[PDB]
Amino acid sequence: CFDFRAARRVPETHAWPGLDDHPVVDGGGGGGEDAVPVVDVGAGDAAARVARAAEQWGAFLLVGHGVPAALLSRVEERVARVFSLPASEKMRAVRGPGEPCGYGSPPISSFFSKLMWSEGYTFSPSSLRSELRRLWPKSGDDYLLFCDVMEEFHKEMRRLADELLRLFLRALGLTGEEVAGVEAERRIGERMTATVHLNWYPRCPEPRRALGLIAHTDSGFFTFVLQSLVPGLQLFRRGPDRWVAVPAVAGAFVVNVGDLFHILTNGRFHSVYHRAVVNRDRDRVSLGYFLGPPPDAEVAPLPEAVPAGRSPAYRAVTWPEYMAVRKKAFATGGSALKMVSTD
Ligand SMILES: C=C1C[C@]23C[C@H]1CC[C@H]2[C@@]12CCC[C@@](C)(C(=O)O1)[C@H]2[C@@H]3C(=O)O
Ligand SMILES: O=C(O)CCC(=O)C(=O)O
Repeated sequence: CFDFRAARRVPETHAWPGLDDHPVVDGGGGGGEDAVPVVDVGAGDAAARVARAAEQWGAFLLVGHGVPAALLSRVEERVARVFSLPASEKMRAVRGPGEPCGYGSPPISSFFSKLMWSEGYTFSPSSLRSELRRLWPKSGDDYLLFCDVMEEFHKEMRRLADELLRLFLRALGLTGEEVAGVEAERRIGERMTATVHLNWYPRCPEPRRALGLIAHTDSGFFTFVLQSLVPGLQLFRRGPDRWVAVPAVAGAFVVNVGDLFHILTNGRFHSVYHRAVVNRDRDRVSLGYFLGPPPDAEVAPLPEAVPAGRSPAYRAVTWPEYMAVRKKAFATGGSALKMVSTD
């Protein structure tokens, strides 16, 4: 389709009016009130740092996670490789209307009239080998290397995801022994599912006009973002309204808290609104690794998160139910969280 590589300007179909409505501030370590929080997952005070970041930002940089740097670099190379394929091959794996996986813009794109300056690809790690055969129907080197790197990455990330979930629950102020009780009763970590979305943001000749990824919250529990060392992720903060530019830090993931975790925590942990901007000089690739419940599980505020005497702030919803609420929210200009809230 549209050739991002050849465009010498951004055409009106790809031009967004609002983009500088709010100021952008630096979120590096010298950024003050707006330095993005960093959490070292192996530090003894990780739970406390996760608490503060989840409450005040809904996001944090994550270091010390143990995922080998050599593996992360191979992941980024494979991801770049998918998007350097010819258009004709990519379209062989197109994600058709309403389909969950394949090559194409993510589902938020269909709700907006202007088009994003990026490409995407969604797959589920649990059926990676079969899904990726749509892209490489005769298998071969690129296919086998891609599946090998993504399989190993999924094994490391699913473990990290279980470690982070335990930290998030501790960060509600529960002891390790109480968290074990929650996990034993609800099996949240045992049951959560992972989905991957790959993003390619090509260089853009008029960055003030184009938008890499439409501003949104993630719908699920929480997401790990792995990105090339080119900046572009921005996190919205209020009072006053502003975008915080997340720094590109070697060996960090960014964790974003999503809507269903806002529900799970009775509103305690913020679901972060975020977007990705393009840039003039460098392409960059990112991968989101999205955690959420299985399709049959109801998500409602945890009793341990609801203060004593108080009522739950949100109704119970399954993820498929909540996706329908999101779709309605996108069309009507509303907020899916408000729509399932008890007020
Ligand atoms: C598991 C997921 C999570 C999805 C839906 C599905 C696959 C792709 C994910 C994203 C990725 C990009 C933006 C978002 C808002 C989108 O449009 O697609 C995300 C969405 C969500 O957070 O709900
Ligand atoms: O590309 C980024 O840094 C944003 C990733 C993200 O927001 C997503 O893919 O949902």
